[PDB]
Amino acid sequence: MADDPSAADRNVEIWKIKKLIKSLEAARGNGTSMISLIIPPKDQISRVAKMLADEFGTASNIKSRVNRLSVLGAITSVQQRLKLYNKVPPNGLVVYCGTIVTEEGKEKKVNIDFEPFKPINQFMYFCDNKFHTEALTALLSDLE
Repeated sequence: MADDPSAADRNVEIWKIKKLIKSLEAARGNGTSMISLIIPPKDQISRVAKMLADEFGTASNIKSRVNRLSVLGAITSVQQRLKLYNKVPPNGLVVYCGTIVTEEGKEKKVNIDFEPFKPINQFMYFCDNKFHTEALTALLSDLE
């Protein structure tokens, strides 16, 4: 009972974003590392892929291959995505890459990338062992 086929993307981000930040913050598992990058209109796709490129070479210094493979594997997975959207959208291109496993011993490959309904403040970095979502938990909190 939706409205339009293409417009669906609009109504989606609505309940998709709110549930996203609510899910990520809940995401838990062994010692892993997630990825959270955003390409706002006040920046260039080269900047995001640039600041990440450096974080990669330094991530290989990690003692625990687990995290290293989580930070590097995610950076490369997303890096290939940004190269697809050479253009910088206003809603900011968000990207999520990580792997969380529950007590059941089942891993979960985090793969998400799309343009939300709200604009992105600016270039934001992600933290290890925790999802980085300020503009998300903020906006959704303010508006609703």
